[PDB]
Amino acid sequence: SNAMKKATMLTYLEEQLEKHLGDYEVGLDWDRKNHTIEVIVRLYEFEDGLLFYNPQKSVVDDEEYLVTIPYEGKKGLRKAVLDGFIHYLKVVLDEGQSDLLDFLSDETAEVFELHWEPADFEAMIKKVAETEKEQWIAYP
Amino acid sequence: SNAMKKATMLTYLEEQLEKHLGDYEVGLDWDRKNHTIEVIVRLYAENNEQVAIDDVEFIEFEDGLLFYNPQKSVVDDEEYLVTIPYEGKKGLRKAVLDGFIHYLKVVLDEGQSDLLDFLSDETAEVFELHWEPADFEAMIKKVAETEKEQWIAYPS
Ligand SMILES: [Zn+2]
Repeated sequence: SNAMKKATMLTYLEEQLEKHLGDYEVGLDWDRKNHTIEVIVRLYEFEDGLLFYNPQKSVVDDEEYLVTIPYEGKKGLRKAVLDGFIHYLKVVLDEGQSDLLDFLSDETAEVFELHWEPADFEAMIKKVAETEKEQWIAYP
Repeated sequence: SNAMKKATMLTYLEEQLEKHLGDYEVGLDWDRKNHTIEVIVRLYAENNEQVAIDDVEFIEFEDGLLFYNPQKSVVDDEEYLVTIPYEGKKGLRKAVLDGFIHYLKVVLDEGQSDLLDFLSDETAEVFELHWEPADFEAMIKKVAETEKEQWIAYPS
């Protein structure tokens, strides 16, 4: 009934993360002091983060995360990218699980990590940016 | 034959560095793989009171300022003094490259001052270099009113 929001990358991610990936312990951390938004994710235990930063104010060590992604401060990011993200993400998680199991039984396996290919991800941004015109989700 | 080329960040920096900061110990590292250009910087000072510092007669302080492609480079912001993003091939507006040069000089001037003060002011706890974005921005603004926008691309 009474549902009305301000459309930020935050709320948008929220919604899209429950409407496309509600099966997972995918969480969100907003470090507003360091203008960053982490997508804490847990697979069942394995935990990695994905980061959104403003290169003009955020401090970051790319290595602590699977991906780092810059947004344009105030403007935020393109919907056609936040989409390509939440989709390519499922790709990486679903593909992540089928290989996470192959780590518990395949004694031939050595280390388990997640694979985020930028190339395939860029392709995802195209895949989605082919349905709607420019839309920009702002940052809080 | 001979060709003529519009400046790129690497050449432009190298050029400006020698032109405006010859008196200082400044180097460049082009990490081609990581799509990154680092400006290395060294201050020296004579140690008299044989003041006891951590880790290590003539002290040396080194630091670095990094240019990176946010779409390409992998970077630990915390390894450098500043971490300046550029726009893939587009590069950076000249005014930014220029504001950088002129602010960097300020930073090293004040740096060398603070260093000498470090070794003689028994009250000084720590010495480092200070990069105030607001002062950087102001430098850029100050140049951006001198001349007309012009971009300086990234090497190929
Ligand atoms: Zn960074």
